[PDB]
Amino acid sequence: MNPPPPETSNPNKPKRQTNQLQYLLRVVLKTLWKHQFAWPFQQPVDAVKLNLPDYYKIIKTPMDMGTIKKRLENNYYWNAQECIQDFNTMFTNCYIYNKPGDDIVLMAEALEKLFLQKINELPTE
Ligand SMILES: COc1ccccc1S(=O)(=O)Nc1ccc2c3c(cc(N4CCN(C)CC4)nc13)C(=O)N2C
Repeated sequence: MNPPPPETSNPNKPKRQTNQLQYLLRVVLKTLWKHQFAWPFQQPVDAVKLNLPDYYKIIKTPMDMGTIKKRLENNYYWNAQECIQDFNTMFTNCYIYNKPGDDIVLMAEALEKLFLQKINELPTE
């Protein structure tokens, strides 16, 4: 069964638009989005559709690129490090729930290296 998806807007949370956050959306996210391995991560895990009834029994802080994309489109974040922590959560979630060598983990590991490649150098203020 599926918990509610993570929030993509929060009116009591202060918004911010930084050069780095614009970067994370326009180059980092949108390039990762197109990767041949991105598709499992473009939406919250649907534990019913994917027959992963134990996913949200194991994963207590779900995160996906679809959630990150909408948070970025809504200036949900205060700074880029907040966004980068969401990406890191998505990857570590995948490593927690699965085990080394699974196809999904091979996909996450590849995306993580592309992600770490692209955030090595961010714009400045
Ligand atoms: C088996 O399925 C897939 C395998 C590879 C790619 C895509 C699918 S998928 O699109 O069919 N399903 C999934 C989509 C998204 C996820 C998972 C994760 C683990 C996982 N499993 C690992 C194997 N195990 C026997 C079943 C559960 N499957 C999916 C997981 O961390 N994420 C975020």
